[PDB]
Amino acid sequence: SGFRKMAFPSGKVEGCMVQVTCGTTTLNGLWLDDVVYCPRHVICTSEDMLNPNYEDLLIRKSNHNFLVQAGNVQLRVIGHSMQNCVLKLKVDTANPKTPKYKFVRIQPGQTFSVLACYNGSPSGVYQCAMRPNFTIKGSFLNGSCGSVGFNIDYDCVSFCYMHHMELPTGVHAGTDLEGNFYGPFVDRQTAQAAGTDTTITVNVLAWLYAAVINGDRWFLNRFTTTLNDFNLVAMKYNYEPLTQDHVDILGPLSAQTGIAVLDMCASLKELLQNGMNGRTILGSALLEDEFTPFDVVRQCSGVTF
Amino acid sequence: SGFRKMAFPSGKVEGCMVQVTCGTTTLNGLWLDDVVYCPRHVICTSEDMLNPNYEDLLIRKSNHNFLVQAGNVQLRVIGHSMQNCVLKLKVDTANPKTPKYKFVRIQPGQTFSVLACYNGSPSGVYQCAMRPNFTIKGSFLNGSCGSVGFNIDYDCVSFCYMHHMELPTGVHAGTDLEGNFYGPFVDRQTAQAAGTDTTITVNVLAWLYAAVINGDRWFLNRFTTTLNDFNLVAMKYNYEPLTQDHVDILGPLSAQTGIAVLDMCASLKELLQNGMNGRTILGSALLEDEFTPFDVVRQCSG
Ligand SMILES: *[C@](O)(C(=O)NC)[C@H](C[C@@H]1CCNC1=O)NC(=O)[C@H](CC1CC1)n1cc(F)cc(NC(=O)OC(C)(C)C)c1=O
Ligand SMILES: *[C@](O)(C(=O)NC)[C@H](C[C@@H]1CCNC1=O)NC(=O)[C@H](CC1CC1)n1cc(F)cc(NC(=O)OC(C)(C)C)c1=O
Repeated sequence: SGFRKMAFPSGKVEGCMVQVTCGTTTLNGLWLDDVVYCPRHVICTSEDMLNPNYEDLLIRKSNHNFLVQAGNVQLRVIGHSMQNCVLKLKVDTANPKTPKYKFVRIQPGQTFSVLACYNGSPSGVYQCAMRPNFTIKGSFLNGSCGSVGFNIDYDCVSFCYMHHMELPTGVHAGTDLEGNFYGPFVDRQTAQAAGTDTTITVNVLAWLYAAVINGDRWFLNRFTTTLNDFNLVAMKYNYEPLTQDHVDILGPLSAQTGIAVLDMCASLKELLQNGMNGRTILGSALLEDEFTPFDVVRQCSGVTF
Repeated sequence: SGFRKMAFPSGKVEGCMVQVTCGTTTLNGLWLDDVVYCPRHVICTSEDMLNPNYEDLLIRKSNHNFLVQAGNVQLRVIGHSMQNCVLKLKVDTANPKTPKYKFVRIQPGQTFSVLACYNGSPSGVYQCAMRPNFTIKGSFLNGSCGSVGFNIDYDCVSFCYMHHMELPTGVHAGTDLEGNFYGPFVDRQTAQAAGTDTTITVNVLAWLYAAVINGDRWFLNRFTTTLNDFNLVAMKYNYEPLTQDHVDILGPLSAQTGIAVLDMCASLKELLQNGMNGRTILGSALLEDEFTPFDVVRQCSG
C-alpha cells in the first residue's frame, strides 16, 4: 500500500542525453541512433532570441559550430536540419544505448515523466501532467532546455516532450519531438500568455479511487449524483466538465473498488463544497489532479516493463 | 524555476536490480560486483512468517535453492551468507553495470529515492524521507521487497535502504544494506506499530526557502524569533526541535535568499498558529517536510 507521485525508471532515457553547445549556449540534446535532437534556439544569441529568424541563423551555422558531448566523448556532427522548433544534428556514431522508442504527441490531461538534465547530465526525474492550457508545472532552470519527457509503454520509450521555455507563474512550455509546441507558444523571448488553467476532474476522481484502494476512505458517502448535477457543481470550482467518456474511463477503477463513478462524484461534490475540514487524503490537503486513471492502476497493480 | 518532488535518475540502480527465488517466494535482489543482496525472508513461506527461525531455514537451504535472474540470464549462486536481515548470495559473474557505490545508514529527516521493483524489473521511482519514527511513506506492493532507496552524489550511488515490510497505517520499514532495521522493527509478523510521527522542521524550513527562491513570499513577516521560543511552539504542533546544527545547515539557503533562519522561523511560527488560511505555498495547502536543505540547493542550483 501507499501511493506516491511516481515517475518511470529513467535509465533508458539517461543513456540518450548529451550536451549540445553552440557558441555561448549549451543545452541538452537527445541522441537516438545517429541523430541528436535539441531545441533550435540553441543557435541564437541574446539579440537573436528577441526576434529570431531561425532560417537566417541556421544558414550562417556550420556543422563545426555544434559541439556535442556524450559524457567524456566528443561526437562528430556530419549534418544538421531543422524540423519545426527542433534541430536534428546527424552524427557519425549511433547511440549504443538507444532504446526502442517512438515519438508521440500527448493530449492535455495525460501525464509523463520528465528527466531534468543540465550539461547533458541527468539531475532528477519527476512526474508532470500536460495541463488543459498546454503547459506543464515543472522544475526547470537555465540549462534545462532539451530535457525530455517520456512514458514507457511495454517494449517502448515514448518521448512526448522537449523543454523550451518558462512562462508567467513559473510554468513551462515545450514541444513534441517533431518540434511542434504544445499550445499557442512560440520559441522566442516575447511576452506570452499561458491561457486559463483548470482542474482535471477525471484525474481528481482517479486519485480518489487511489485513496480508497489505499485505505483512505473518510470522504466516501452514501450519496450519488447525476452527471449534470455534478457538472453544475464542478464549473464553480474551475473543474473540467466530466463527460461520459471520462465516466467510462474510470470503469476499471470503479469495478476494482465497487464504487460507481457517480457515487465517487458525489464524494467529490461534498469535498468541493465543504472542503476537507482539517483532513488529508493520501497525505494531501488539496485535491490532486496529476494522476491519470492509468497511473492509479499502474501503481496499484505494480505494472513493470 | 518551479519546484518539484524529484528523485535521482534511477538508471545506475536499474542495472543492479535482479529477481531472486527461493521455493515459492520471489522478490528483488541488488546485484553489486559478484554479490546479490536481498531480504532474508526470501527463504520463508507464510507459515514461517509468524515466528521464523532464520538460521534453520537458511541451513536447510543450499546454493541451488536460490534462483537468481538478471532479465534473461540465470545467475548461478556459488555462495550464500546472512548478515543481520539481509542475504548475501555470491554468484559466478560480476555485474558489469555495477556503479561506484557506498552503503550508508541515513538519519531521520534525510531523503532518498526509491526504485520500486517487481520480478527483478524496475517499476517506478519516487522520493521519500526517513521519518523520525523510522518509517517511510512509500509505495510498495507484494513483490516490492528488495527494492532499494538511494542517493546519488556525482557518479557514486549511496545505497541507504532495502524494503522489507508494511506496518499498519500503510507506512514501510526496511533495513540498511548491512541488514539492520531503521527503527525498532523486526522481520517477523508480530506486534509492531510505527508510533506517532513528527514533522521534520528543518526540512519545512528548507522548503519555505524554496518557495521564496521561486518568488512566493506571501508568508514572510517582518518578525524574527529565538530558538528557545520557536521550539516551545514547535513542540506544541509536533515538530522536531530545531537545533543550531539545523540552523547551520540552512546557512546556504538563508544566504541565498537573505532571510535569516530565525526570521524564517517566525514566519513558520505564524503559519503553525494561524494556518495557511486558504492560501498555498509551492502549490500545496500544507507544510511540506520531505525536502532536505541539500535537496533544495540541488534542485534550485543545478
Ligand atoms: C533553455 O533555453 C535553456 O535552458 N537554455 C540554456 C531555457 C530554459 C528556461 C530559463 C529558465 N527556465 C527555463 O525553463 N529556455 C529559455 O530560456 C527560453 C528560450 C525561448 C526560445 C523559447 N526563454 C528565453 C528567455 F529569454 C526568456 C524566457 N522566459 C521568461 O523570460 O520567462 C517569463 C519571465 C515568464 C517571460 C524563456 O523561457
Ligand atoms: C515483501 O516480502 C514482498 O514484497 N515479498 C514478495 C513484503 C512487502 C509488503 C507486501 C505488501 N506491501 C509491502 O510492503 N513484505 C512482507 O510481506 C513482510 C515480510 C517481512 C517481515 C519479514 N510482512 C510479512 C507479514 F507477515 C506481514 C506484513 N505486514 C502486514 O501484514 O501489514 C500490516 C497488516 C499493515 C502490518 C509484512 O509486511
